[PDB]
Parts: sequence; structure tokens; C-alpha cells
Amino acid sequence: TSSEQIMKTGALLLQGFIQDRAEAPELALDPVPQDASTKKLSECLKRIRDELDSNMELQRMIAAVDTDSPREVFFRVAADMFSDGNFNWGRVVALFYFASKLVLKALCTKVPELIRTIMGWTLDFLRERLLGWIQDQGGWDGLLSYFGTPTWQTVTIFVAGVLTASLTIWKKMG
Amino acid sequence: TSSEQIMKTGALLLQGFIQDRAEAPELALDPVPQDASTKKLSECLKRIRDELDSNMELQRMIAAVDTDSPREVFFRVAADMFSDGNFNWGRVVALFYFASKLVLKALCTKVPELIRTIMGWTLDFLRERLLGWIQDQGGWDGLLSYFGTPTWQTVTIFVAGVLTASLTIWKKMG
Repeated sequence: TSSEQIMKTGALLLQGFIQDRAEAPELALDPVPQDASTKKLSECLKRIRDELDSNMELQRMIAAVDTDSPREVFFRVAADMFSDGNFNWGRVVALFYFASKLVLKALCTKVPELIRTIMGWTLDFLRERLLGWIQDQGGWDGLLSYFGTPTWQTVTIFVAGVLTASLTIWKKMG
Repeated sequence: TSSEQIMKTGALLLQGFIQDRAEAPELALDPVPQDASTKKLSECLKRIRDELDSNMELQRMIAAVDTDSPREVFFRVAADMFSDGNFNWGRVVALFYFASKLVLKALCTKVPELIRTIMGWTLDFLRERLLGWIQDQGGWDGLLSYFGTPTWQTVTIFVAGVLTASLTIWKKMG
């Protein structure tokens, strides 16, 4: 519940979204030693991550993102997504899911320098805008509770609900 | 008219019945971005929802439901309500109205974990038993047609007619 701890687990999770699906090996980021706690979180998020991968309306919007000049697209999404001073785990999770495919959309266009670059922005944005609220949720473990074991496909609708809804605004305001 | 679309609008409407009247903010479900189409549906259902709120014979039966062990009461109602392989919008609407107050009857007994849980069951039941028929009605927009603008208080009688009639059977078969 020290920033450190939250930052730490944060990168770990973030990296989870990424390396699970897909590039100079010398600059690679050595996998972060998971333990029990962060095991169930990641075990969970990969379950979300595929229901989301399977949401087309989201996939469409995702497809509409600047595949290789995404500095601005990320920070404007992240801004709007919490533009209301509230926070739920849905929102956090989505931001993470979004960042993930930002990468996969760049790895495909083969610009691996940015793995780091994006992982940078997020965890930055984590610290600047969320470290507080998470700290005040007893840390990440709350996020498990956000996902009880039958209600997968339901929350996921609402969680894509917001992410789509925000990409969409970006899509029109330029 | 893809399941997605129908599922989507489905949650949106469902959530409409609920959050319009009334609880850990961290697990909250972020409101689903409405558009024009689903605007009139929800604009409509809230008009039904109050004529129903105002039907006492229904309110009585509603009062007789297990306030906090409702897994079975819901699925047995939903079963009987379409136990005849026919479908009208009245029936659908009522199922939705019922689920709504199931929640409000639980929020009052302060068990907010179940918001999700019930929203789960319904949209499940939506998919398994209704996605077909709605798909074959050109989707939800048909439901508007079920409610022409003078004949409010009439259909509502028949719509409560069925819902009461089904709770009633549950009330006796145990």
C-alpha cells in the first residue's frame, strides 16, 4: 500500500496484458516475479481481456486509432475516461486494456521502441491520477472483488461501454 | 440486430429501470452511452414503470417476494411467464420491471453485491430465451410500437395482469 507496492504490481499487471500474446531481445523487459496476491489479479484480467477482445463494437473503435502516432490519443482518452473525478475498477481495467492493444497495434507495425514508451506513459498516468484512489481501495485486491465469478459477460458490457464511449469522443473532436 | 447490439441495448434499458430511483461507488456500473433509438425506449419504459409502480394488486404480490434469497423466485417467474412459447413486448417489459424492483427490494435490505448478480441473470435469460424472438422483431424498436401514446393505462392493466398472475402461481407452488 506504499506507492512502490502499487507501482510495482501496476507494471506487473500492465506487462501481463502485453507479453501474453506477443522486438530486439537485448532491450527486453525481464518478467516481474509474481506472487499469490497478484496471481489472481492477472488470472482474472486475462479473462476480461478476452471478453473484451471479443467485443466487436470496441474492436471497431480500437481499429480507428492512430497506429503509430498515439502519444496524444492515449492521453486524451485517459483524460476523458476519468474526466469526472470518480473512479471504478472498470475504468482502471479498461485504461489498461486500451494501453495493451495500443502496443499490439504498434508491434504489428513493428516499432518495438515504444513498448517501453507506452508502458512509461501509463504507469506515469497511474501515479499522477490514480495512485491516490487505489491506495484508498486497499490497493489492487479490491479489483478482484469488482469481478465475482458468474457475472463475467455482464460487467464487460459496461466496461467496454465506457471505453468505446471515450474513443468515440476522440474520434470526433479530432 | 447482432446479438451484441441487442445485449447492449438490453443492459442499457435494464440499468435504466434501476439507477433512476436509487452501495460502494468503487464497484459501480458506469452509465451506458445512450443514443437516439434507445432514448425513446427508455423515455417510454419510465412511463410504464410508474403506472406499474402505481398498480397496487401488483405491488402486493411484489411485496410477497423473498427480499434476499431471490435466485429461484426470479427464474421460476421468468420461466412461467413464457411457459407458452409465445412472446409479446408486454411480457418482456414486465420481466424487466420485475427484475428492477427485485433489486430495489434488495438495495433497501442493503445487499449491493447483487445489483450485478441480478443484472447478470436477466441478460443471461435475455440471451438464452429471447434473443431469438427480439432479433426477429427487428430488435427493440418494435417495443415502442407496443406503446402508442394514448393507450398507456390500458395495456398496463394487461401487462400487470400477467406479472401478477405469475407471481401468484409462485406464491402457491412454493
